[PDB]
Amino acid sequence: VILTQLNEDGTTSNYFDKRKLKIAPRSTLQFKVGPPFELVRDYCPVVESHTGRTLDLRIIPRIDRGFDHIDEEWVGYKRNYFTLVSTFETANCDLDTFLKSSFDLLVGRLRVQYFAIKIKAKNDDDDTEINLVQHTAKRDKGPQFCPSVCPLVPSPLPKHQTIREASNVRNITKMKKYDSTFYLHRDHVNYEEYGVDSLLFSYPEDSIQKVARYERVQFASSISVKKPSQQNKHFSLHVILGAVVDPDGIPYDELALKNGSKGMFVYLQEMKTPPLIIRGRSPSNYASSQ
DNA sequence: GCGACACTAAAAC
DNA sequence: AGTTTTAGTGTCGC
Repeated sequence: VILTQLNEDGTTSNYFDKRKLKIAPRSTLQFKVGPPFELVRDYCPVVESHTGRTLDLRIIPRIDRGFDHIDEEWVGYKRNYFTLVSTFETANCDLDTFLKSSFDLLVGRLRVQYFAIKIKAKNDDDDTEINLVQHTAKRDKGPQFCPSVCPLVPSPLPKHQTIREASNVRNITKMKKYDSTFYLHRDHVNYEEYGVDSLLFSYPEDSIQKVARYERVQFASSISVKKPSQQNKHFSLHVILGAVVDPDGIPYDELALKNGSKGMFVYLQEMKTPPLIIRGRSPSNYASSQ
């Protein structure tokens, strides 16, 4: 009824079928590691502005809620939240050095203002994009919003347990405990150590995330989860690492920039999940029907 | 089969 | 030790 896998940090992922077993909403059994991500491709090379050295990049993503491994399928529920977290790493550059340096895209060099992640959902069979929505903890008593582009600096990905523990923190003392894991406060560095041109000082805000945390995410309520044949549709979640550049022949999305102008989120790397099944609102998807 | 509202159980404090 | 918060899902009404 419950199938258990040991996670990397010694927590468990407990996979169960909600058609057969109902578990409380806030049970720790709702937290579990989702499908592993795979490389789609690498896109634009990035080089350090004097040495010319190519920056090695790797997305480090994980799903921490919302998906169960059931009968060799990865299964989510339309009505329920998923969590997708990601960092990136630069294998050949330590953070402290990285932040003082400057980087160009090799396309013909465009200067990188900052690095960022975005997520997308797709129909895995035809590449059609599927809208995602997020809520705040207040859910219907707060706003709905689409996942945003998240400026980030390189960081190790927190353990599954850490994401769990930080999921609903409001208490100031506990927030302080996790602050260094999730944020870099640029306003607290010694500005004299940095050149005007440094990467750190072209990030758009002083509070810079170390981890992209997309919590309380759902597929848009309009999604059709079955094909006309009544076979399940296959979806996939995508994580894209980009460099944001000033717009003034390679894959990119336009971005609403800080100064107001029409920025450019130039793709660097993309990963995706294997195929995902999503169960809809049908009563037959819930143990209550049995 | 959707948005809204309701109920409820364990986490958070 | 009690009260509030959060989120899976049951239900209503178009």
